[PDB]
Amino acid sequence: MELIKGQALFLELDKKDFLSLKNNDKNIPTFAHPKNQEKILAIFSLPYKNPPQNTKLIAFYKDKKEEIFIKTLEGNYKSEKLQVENKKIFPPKTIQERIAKELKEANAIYSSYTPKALFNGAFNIPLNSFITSDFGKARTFNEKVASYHSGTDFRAATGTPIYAANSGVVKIAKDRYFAGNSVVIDHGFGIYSQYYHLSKIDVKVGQKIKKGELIGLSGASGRVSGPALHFGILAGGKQVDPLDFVSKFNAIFQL
Amino acid sequence: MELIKGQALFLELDKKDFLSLKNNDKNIPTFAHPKNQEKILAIFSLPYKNPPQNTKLIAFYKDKKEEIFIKTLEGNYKSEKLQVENKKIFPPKTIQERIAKELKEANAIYSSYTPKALFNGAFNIPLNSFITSDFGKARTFNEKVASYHSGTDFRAATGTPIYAANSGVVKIAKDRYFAGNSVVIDHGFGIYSQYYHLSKIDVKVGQKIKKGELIGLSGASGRVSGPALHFGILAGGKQVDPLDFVSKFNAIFQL
Ligand SMILES: CC(=O)N[C@@H](CCN(CC(=O)O)CC1CCCC1)C(=O)N[C@H](C)C(=O)NO
Ligand SMILES: [Zn+2]
Ligand SMILES: [Zn+2]
Repeated sequence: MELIKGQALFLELDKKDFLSLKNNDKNIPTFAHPKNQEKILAIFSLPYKNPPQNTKLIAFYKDKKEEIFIKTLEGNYKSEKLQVENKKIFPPKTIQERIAKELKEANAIYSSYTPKALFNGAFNIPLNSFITSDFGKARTFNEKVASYHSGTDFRAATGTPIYAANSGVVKIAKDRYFAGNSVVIDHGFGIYSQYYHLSKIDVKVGQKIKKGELIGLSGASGRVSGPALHFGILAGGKQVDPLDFVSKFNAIFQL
Repeated sequence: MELIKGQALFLELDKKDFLSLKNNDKNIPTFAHPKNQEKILAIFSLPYKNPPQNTKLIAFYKDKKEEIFIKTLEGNYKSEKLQVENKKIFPPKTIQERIAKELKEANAIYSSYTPKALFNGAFNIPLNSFITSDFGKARTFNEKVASYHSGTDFRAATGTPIYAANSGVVKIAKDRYFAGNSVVIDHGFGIYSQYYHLSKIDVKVGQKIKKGELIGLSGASGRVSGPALHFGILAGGKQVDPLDFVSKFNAIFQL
């Protein structure tokens, strides 16, 4: 198989006699196929930065091993150079401390795996406008990816209502240094939707949210150049192409 | 405060001048807050069956009492009314003796309270699969709750490796009537994890186990309808929603 970096892929495996699915030592979780009682699914994602050329995954059964080979692909992401870089411009300590705490908090959440579906059907798009900045916009240096765009931005004037893309549990609902007013929902199975740069948060941590419920209002808060809604999906442990993911997910799960 | 039956809640209290926290007559133990040195914690659990509508706790300090009110919610559990062709006759006499003796042994263990932490940070789920039968699915013969599912079952084919959810000391590691092959671990502070219906046990009573370590193999043993791993948590003296509890626990104790 093949896969563009920063994308997720839904793997299908036989349910019967299945023990585990592994990428080296790291285990990869499995969930039931919705339309086929004899199958299970697993999500595999390639990081945007520094992917391997190739992945070999092993599905272990009672009676056999099934190898799965996945070649990384570069894709057609847009990319610009940078002309200066090295141990430069950090913030004040209590601000580094803020940056550090929030990273830790976020990583704890994205590491967590809720082993049931908190979603309800297909993902919807969080609002009905148009993309102004695509997933995977890179910035490069030493021919390496210095940074990339880890979600997709939708055009939004300040104050535009923003609806949960699917059902779930709110894990984050506060102001953060980079993302600004942030909401993050757990949908189950390590799948997380992200809504950043809001002007107003209308949910709180722990709250169960349904698909199409209002989570807040768009803004320009946090590290961003203007008002816009930033939409992200983390799955299989990584940030991946949100519209690509949604499209893959809904292929399997649409009710 | 509000709490759903069959859930645990972490109460935070001022450390200094604290003498005692009580629910009527019974004392509720307390342990240190892991981050904030000025605070202590307690765990309060409502039973699933026959909770009171309301609970009032007093925290006694040197110079004041402090009331904590907790109102029981019914929550949203699944529930199938029970046909009664006759809720009448029992199983044999040395078998009833088996049942009674094992119940007596388990209560001894669950009544204990080890006053220090045996865990090591956050809990993991004991394996990377999906839920096939949730906690709190009840069977309601007429108007009372006859029985309910006291843990959560994960899809597992017979032979699936099962890992300790946190570090601890093994208290039970043997075949019991209803649970089948059973491992139960003391994590400290009266928190116990449960692993039932196993096909093979790989630990001994009294053994020190580390989080992520192999405890045994999944199975179909005991009172269960097919292969599966059943995962439970006891805390505050009652069986509580184990994914909810894990999530609450990790929020405080994650390293
Ligand atoms: C990668 C990512 O998801 N970036 C986000 C927030 C940052 N944070 C992620 C999280 O905490 O979930 C991680 C930080 C990395 C180093 C320290 C913490 C963001 O605001 N992206 C750009 C600017 C944007 O949104 N353009 O529109
Ligand atoms: Zn963006
Ligand atoms: Zn069970």
